[PDB]
Amino acid sequence: GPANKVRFVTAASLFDGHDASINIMRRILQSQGCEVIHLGHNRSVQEVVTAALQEDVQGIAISSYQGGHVEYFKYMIDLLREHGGEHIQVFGGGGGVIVPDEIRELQAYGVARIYSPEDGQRMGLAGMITDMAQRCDIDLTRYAPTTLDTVVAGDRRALAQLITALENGKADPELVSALHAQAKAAAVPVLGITGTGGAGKSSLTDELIRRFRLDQDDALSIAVISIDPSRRKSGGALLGDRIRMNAINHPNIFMRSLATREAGISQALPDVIAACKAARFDLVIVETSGGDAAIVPHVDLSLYVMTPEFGAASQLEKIDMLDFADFVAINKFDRKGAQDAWRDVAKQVQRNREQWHSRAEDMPVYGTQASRFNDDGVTMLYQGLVGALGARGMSLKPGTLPNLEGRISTGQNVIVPPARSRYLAELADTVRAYHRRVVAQSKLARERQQLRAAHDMLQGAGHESAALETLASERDVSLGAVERKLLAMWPQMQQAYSGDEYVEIRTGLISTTLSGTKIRKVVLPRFEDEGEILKWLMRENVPGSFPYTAGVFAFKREGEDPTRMFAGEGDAFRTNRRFKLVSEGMEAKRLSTAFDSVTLYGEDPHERPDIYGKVGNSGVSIATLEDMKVLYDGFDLTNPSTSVSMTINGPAPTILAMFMNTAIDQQIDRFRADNGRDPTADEEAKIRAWVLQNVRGTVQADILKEDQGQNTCIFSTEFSLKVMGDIQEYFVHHQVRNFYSVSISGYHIAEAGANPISQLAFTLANGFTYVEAYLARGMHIDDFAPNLSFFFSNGMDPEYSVLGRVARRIWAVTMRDKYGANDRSQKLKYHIQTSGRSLHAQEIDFNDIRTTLQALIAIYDNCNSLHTNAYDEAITTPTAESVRRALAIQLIINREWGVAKCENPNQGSFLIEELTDLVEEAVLQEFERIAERGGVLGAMETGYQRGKIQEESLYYEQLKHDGTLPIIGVNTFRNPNGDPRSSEDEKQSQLHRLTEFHGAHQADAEAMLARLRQAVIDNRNVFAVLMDAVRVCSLGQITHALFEVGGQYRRNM
Ligand SMILES: CCCC(=O)SCCNC(=O)CCNC(=O)[C@H](O)C(C)(C)COP(=O)(O)OP(=O)(O)OC[C@H]1O[C@@H](n2cnc3c(N)ncnc32)[C@H](O)[C@@H]1OP(=O)(O)O
Repeated sequence: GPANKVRFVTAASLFDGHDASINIMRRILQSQGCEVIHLGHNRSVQEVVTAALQEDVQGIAISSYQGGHVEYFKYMIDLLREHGGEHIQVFGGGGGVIVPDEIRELQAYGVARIYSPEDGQRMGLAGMITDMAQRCDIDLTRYAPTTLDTVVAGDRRALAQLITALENGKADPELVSALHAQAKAAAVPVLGITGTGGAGKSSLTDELIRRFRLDQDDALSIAVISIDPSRRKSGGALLGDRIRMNAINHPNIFMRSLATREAGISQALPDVIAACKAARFDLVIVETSGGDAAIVPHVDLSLYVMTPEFGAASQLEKIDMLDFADFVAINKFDRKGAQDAWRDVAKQVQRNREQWHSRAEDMPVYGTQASRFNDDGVTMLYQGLVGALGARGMSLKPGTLPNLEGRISTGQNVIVPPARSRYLAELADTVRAYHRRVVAQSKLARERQQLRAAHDMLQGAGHESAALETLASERDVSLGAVERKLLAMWPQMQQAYSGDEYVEIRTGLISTTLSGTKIRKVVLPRFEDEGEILKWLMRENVPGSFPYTAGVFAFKREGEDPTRMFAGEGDAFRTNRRFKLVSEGMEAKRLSTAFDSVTLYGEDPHERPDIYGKVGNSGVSIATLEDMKVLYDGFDLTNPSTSVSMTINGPAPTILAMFMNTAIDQQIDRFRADNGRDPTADEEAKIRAWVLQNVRGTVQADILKEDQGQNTCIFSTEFSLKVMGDIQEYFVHHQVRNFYSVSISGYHIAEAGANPISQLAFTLANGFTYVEAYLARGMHIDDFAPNLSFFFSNGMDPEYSVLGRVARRIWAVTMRDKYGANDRSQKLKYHIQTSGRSLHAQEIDFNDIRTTLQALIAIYDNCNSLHTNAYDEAITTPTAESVRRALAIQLIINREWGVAKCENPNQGSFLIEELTDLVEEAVLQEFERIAERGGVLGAMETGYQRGKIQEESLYYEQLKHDGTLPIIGVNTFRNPNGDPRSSEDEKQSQLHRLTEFHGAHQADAEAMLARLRQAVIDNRNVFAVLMDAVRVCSLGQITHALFEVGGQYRRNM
């Protein structure tokens, strides 16, 4: 532990989701005795600086892995000098993105240190943190004011420094007494908010502060004192209440996180409060963790916060806080037994107050749900607090908020009903039951054949025993209806695949080799045993037949390969050229779009250094519908041989609306060109409706994965799911049957370290959650199931070879048995991308070897779409030459490779069938573990997924570093000889195209945006409005509109 109390503010830069490294740095800082105010990811400079200034820290640690770091730090250094924080030292992350010329530049600008990857290897990760902590080991109490004149005047930076003095007991004794004297005469209300651990203390507080801002039109000056007993023996702590605060980013709001001993509230808080009271605030809010009623004698009003899980009704007779609390908030009122929790608590408070002459429903016990946007429950609690604070001497304007009455929150958008909690377990039983039938029916089919076989052998010998036939006849009825038809069609099935054509229409079955050998596309088994035949027909039928283990289609398509390559760079014009380069000479126009971090967060490009640096870098910059049209110019989106994939999650409904309008306008253009006249009202509507049906493509939009470790979500999970459903409803209404609403991904999960079994199980579980959610909404299974794309990562692990086939069978069986859906719904279609986790910077030429083997098993196992990574993936975005080597891997396997001429080469293999069985079972067991945690959503409350992933990640690293798990070129066979974005004009282009778009729709802008908000308030279809909104509004405008009526995502520690 250092001399002074070293405080830090840590965060990831704006639009930066790579918050994996900064969460490691804040651990080492914490362990070395530093109080860390962690801000999480996606933090603007204006945010980080405001935090640093209010907390009054010695140092700031910022990680930047999305680029644009130079403009970012320059902004922060500038903004810190302007608002009295030049003594605060800014540090750069361990990102190897920043070249030496930029490190030297920024350090010369004002940045304390930027640690090069060279410094990482030399000093060590703990070494860099130790250096950074020692630099910030300075006393900040000397910068504190000596007169209250500054603080009382309204200076918040002076207040922040004054507190640093008061907290360290280095303030003048005469100054302190004069401070309390000022506070006593100030007469300002102090609300205390205490509660049990993990009850939503900060979440509810933030929402309550938001209530204050909305109700009083940001007229109130609120100071927030967060108290966390994390301060260990080393002196280090973690102050993570600020990360959950979204409504504090405003000049009238001030927040200070205090780290107190885990044993003993020190005599510092009543001073800190007095300081805020003297700073002429309107209201001081003080919150604590796990409830400790050591805050009661220091506040005017106390608020006990709890969850419905309090145990038996007798436990409430032990809680001292229920005897003092002026208000009680039962937060997370969406949980089970919340209703009974309310009556138990309300009765207990009535008993404690001995108010038998009152109604239990009148008690200050509120059922709140801070997680739900604009929750009336929270508002009801707020209405109560105001009346209490108002009577206790506080000036308040008449409220603008709906002054509704009641005590409990009025329900919520129930995603997965508690009755369907065990849905994953039910599916596990569904599959296992199918297998037990396979075993039983197989034995029946075997015996039936054995009897009639032995019966015929007796007639050839002479003596006959018809008693054998009596037993065989019993087997005929014992065998199921579908099982019997399977064996019946088997000889006929063999004749079909026997010929050279699959005879109406015909299809080639045989590809003749260079030697003259005939290679059958689909090779059928040669089993004599009818038990084996039935067993095979039920467990792994031919491609295109239930359970579609070897594929969902009969034969691989001649027109389109599974090839679909990831692209996206600079502005729409540049990517449009890269799209043509990849699909050069191919009838199969299969595009895969990647957006820049600015677009991925639903923002418009802007001059501000925060955003400007990010524009165009690492993905195409798409801000308006015009940009979208340029992106796919020339390409016929409605053409049957053209599918367009696009990677977007948060802003997915808006981007999809743009893509739809683009595809529609392409045909309106093609009509005005072919006829020379614009289509009439009836002609246009006929065209528009046709486009929606026949348009092919896929948008990712996996929201549940964004809270699984990616951390790139901008909207509240509940809101996104509502709009997600709005899209899926829209697809149904207009018969959009060629577009996939959500590409349920598991790639990001795998990159995080998850082994194949975990990746597959979680992804399927997530997919099943989306299914359960839509069913609870009221959609039919055959309406949304055929619109479900999947996304997996292929690594080197054995389980990857049988991943796709397992995913297909688990889906096909459950969809037919559990949900009773049609054939089109039982067919799981997925996209496989080779693993980037297996691609290393050490010996990059080896990566093509790994990417080949992964591509092979993907193609072997009849994947629906394949992306191949470049050999220099660990260093930069795929270059021009390097994207050809990636594309050649697919071309060589599909065209040159002989075994690939056969479309079911996996089938029959003893290894494949065993691995298929093993992996399938392992997934089912994982389904069960998640089910007994409340389903996927319930498990995410515990952070079960994120936890397991982080575990398996470290187990991989524990073996890779050790040498147990060999990696060629990395931990073995190391090389003796080998020791070791976006044009400025393009950024200006996007800015000009934006302001040009904005001026062109200035009249219809606000009108459309207001309509969009009202559609959320009136609980209408959001996507339906977006289909009109994107034609007069930009991405940023639409996103910001929804922020006001859908709320922003709240960060998790
Ligand atoms: C670090 C960041 C990494 C990332 O995020 S990368 C993610 C990017 N996303 C992707 O690469 C893939 C996107 N998803 C997709 O392309 C699709 O969802 C999918 C299902 C994988 C592929 O779709 P498509 O290739 O267009 O084909 P499809 O399965 O939708 O079906 C099209 C219709 O055409 C027909 N068809 C195509 N191939 C056939 C065949 N072999 N046999 C018989 N019929 C066939 C068929 O009619 C089918 O429609 P339907 O099955 O009758 O409803």
